[PDB]
Amino acid sequence: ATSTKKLHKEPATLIKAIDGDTVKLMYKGQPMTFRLLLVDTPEFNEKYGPEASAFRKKMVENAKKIEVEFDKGQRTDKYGRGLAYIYADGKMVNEALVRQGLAKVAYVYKGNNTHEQLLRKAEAQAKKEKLNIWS
Amino acid sequence: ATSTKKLHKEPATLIKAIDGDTVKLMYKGQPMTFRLLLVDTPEFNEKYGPEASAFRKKMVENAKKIEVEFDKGQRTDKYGRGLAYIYADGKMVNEALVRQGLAKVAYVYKGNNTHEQLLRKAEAQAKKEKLNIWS
Ligand SMILES: Cc1cn([C@H]2C[C@H](OP(=O)(O)O)[C@@H](COP(=O)(O)O)O2)c(=O)[nH]c1=O
Ligand SMILES: Cc1cn([C@H]2C[C@H](OP(=O)(O)O)[C@@H](COP(=O)(O)O)O2)c(=O)[nH]c1=O
Repeated sequence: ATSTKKLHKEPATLIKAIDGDTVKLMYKGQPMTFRLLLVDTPEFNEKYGPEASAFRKKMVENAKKIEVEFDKGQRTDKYGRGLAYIYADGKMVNEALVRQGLAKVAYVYKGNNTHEQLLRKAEAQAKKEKLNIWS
Repeated sequence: ATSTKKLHKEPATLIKAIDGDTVKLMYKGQPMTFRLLLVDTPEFNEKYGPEASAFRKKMVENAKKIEVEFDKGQRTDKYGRGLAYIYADGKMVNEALVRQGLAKVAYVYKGNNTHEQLLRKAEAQAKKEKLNIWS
């Protein structure tokens, strides 16, 4: 159609999927974006990115109980994301992503590194097993 | 497990699923939430809710080409949602929901009702076939 007297169709596309280490939840009555402490997944458009997103999604959305755990240091990054460890039925999403070789340990800063050694242990095991990013 | 001097876990929940007649898209370079003109699906937690949402998601997310089409009146509602007809490979999502008895024709206001007669014809057939909402 071209008539200026009628309606006009315009293109649209799908919004890009969220990366695996960004976790959006309902917290204290408000939607909130968390960035997982101590980890770095590939972005969705790079190799293992879709796998990291799908793994986080599966863990979080299948959970009976989700919890949020801030560390001792800064609570929010400069982008206004909550900096947390996130748990699904008692299993830490941050640790699981690293154990699966879907994220590397990263962003290890003073005061916000309580679970550092637990995560490095997961990474060493993922690497020993040549999983995903380590393959 | 008990020390109050270390970290604390807090509860969080999933953000509730979007209803079938809300659609989020990338449009002219930005994310935008649309509300489908002329239709009303059940909410996700009511009967046929999940079906309406799955039907829309399948239609939109499998499309080769998605289009949006504003009417002549109000472009956004009071919630900031774009009021549009949405097309998936040339088939209108608004019309299709109604045709399958997953939405009723509603919110029909003079000036934003270009496709009224189309949608009411779809509803009559859905009702005739006793489909879904009409069963
Ligand atoms: C995980 C984490 C990220 N960030 C910041 C560092 C990067 O911002 P800058 O690029 O401006 O330096 C960004 C990486 O997160 P993403 O991997 O989500 O993009 O988030 C922190 O500041 N603290 C943290 O604990
Ligand atoms: C479809 C549509 C809805 N709306 C408003 C009417 C309802 O708001 P109010 O109840 O506050 O009056 C609401 C229904 O949308 P939902 O079915 O998504 O909830 O959106 C419009 O204003 N114009 C429209 O064309």
